[PDB]
Amino acid sequence: QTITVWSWQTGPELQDVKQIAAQWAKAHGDKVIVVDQSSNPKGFQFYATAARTGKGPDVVFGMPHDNNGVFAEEGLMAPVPSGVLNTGLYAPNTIDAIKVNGTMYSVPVSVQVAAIYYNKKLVPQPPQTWAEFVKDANAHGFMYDQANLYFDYAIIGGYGGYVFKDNNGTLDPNNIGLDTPGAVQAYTLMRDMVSKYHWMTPSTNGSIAKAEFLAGKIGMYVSGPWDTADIEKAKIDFGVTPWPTLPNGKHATPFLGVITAFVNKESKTQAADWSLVQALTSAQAQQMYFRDSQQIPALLSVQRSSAVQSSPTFKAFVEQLRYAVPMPNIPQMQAVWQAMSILQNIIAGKVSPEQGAKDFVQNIQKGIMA
Ligand SMILES: OC[C@H]1O[C@H](O[C@H]2[C@H](O)[C@@H](O)[C@@H](O[C@H]3[C@H](O)[C@@H](O)[C@@H](O)O[C@@H]3CO)O[C@@H]2CO)[C@H](O)[C@@H](O)[C@@H]1O
Repeated sequence: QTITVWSWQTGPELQDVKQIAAQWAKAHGDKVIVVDQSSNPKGFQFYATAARTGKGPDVVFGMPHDNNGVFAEEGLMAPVPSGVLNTGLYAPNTIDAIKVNGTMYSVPVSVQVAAIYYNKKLVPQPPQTWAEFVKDANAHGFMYDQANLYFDYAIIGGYGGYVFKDNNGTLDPNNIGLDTPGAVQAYTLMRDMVSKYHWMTPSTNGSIAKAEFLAGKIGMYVSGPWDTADIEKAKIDFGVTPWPTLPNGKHATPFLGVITAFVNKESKTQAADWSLVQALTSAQAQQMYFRDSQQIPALLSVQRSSAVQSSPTFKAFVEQLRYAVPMPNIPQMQAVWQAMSILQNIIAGKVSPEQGAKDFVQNIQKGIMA
């Protein structure tokens, strides 16, 4: 009798999802319960853990697109019905992000590109070049989730590295670019931010950086709209700006992430499920999510709205979009996330950038047991 939605988005966006769900239930009669999985210890892949034993939700809301390759390969996702998605209403990369083996398996709700969040009280105007960045980082501090590939990939790609080679829109899982000479240069810079610039210590991570930023102790840190609520609560007069150009004069290449919503193949109420997904991902819903969290809408028409076009978050997004690399969504991407722990070793100076890079790729190539 009840439709269960698992949401990986929390805070104000979760409140909006609950509101929309309640309105939907009011018209349809079907009861709806929205569960917050954002802090679940098993992470995003918890959907697979649950669905593999037939204990998953009816609908999933707020799932980063890279995770869906696993879910789709295992047959845990209902293909999107014909006509539900109008590809012309999104940027090309946005729709490609929700396709697995050429089939659309989820609906785009938001698009994300990590950026530098800065404290205007400490840094009035944001740095754009590495030189300017060093000056501001030295003067007021800089920290981020340095050992997390999702964020530090911006540096890797900036030096020519890549995860899986993209050719003709298709990714080659065997052609990895995380150990190229360019990637090694990037890892060297990551280590340098600790050993040379002293902006961070080997223990610095995302949690610590966020805490320091909310306390007004550092002027810059790398984040996204998921922190909007907490930043405003801390009363930080924050700004958003693109990653600065790197020491090699090139632009950093942060990942492009697409937040998606989808239906469990095992759900007994597929038609109702897609109707609920439509309500949770409509232009109106996206307008709400933006107003309350600054999450950039996946729909181009909402991106072109006055509220979005005038925002600092969108300005940074549009400035980085051309350099953003969509996260791979093939199953092998999980092997990459699972082997990135070696980045910490490089940043701590326990292993050289060259050796660490080599082992990183070798570990990825071991793959994941089916
Ligand atoms: O680190 C490995 C991890 O990288 C990618 O995850 C990023 C998310 O795509 C991105 O949205 C953001 O996650 C935030 C949630 O969306 C938000 O609701 C709330 O829970 O805070 C999160 C920040 O901790 O950042 C993560 C990276 O930390 C990739 O999509 C994952 O599959 C992968 O495991």
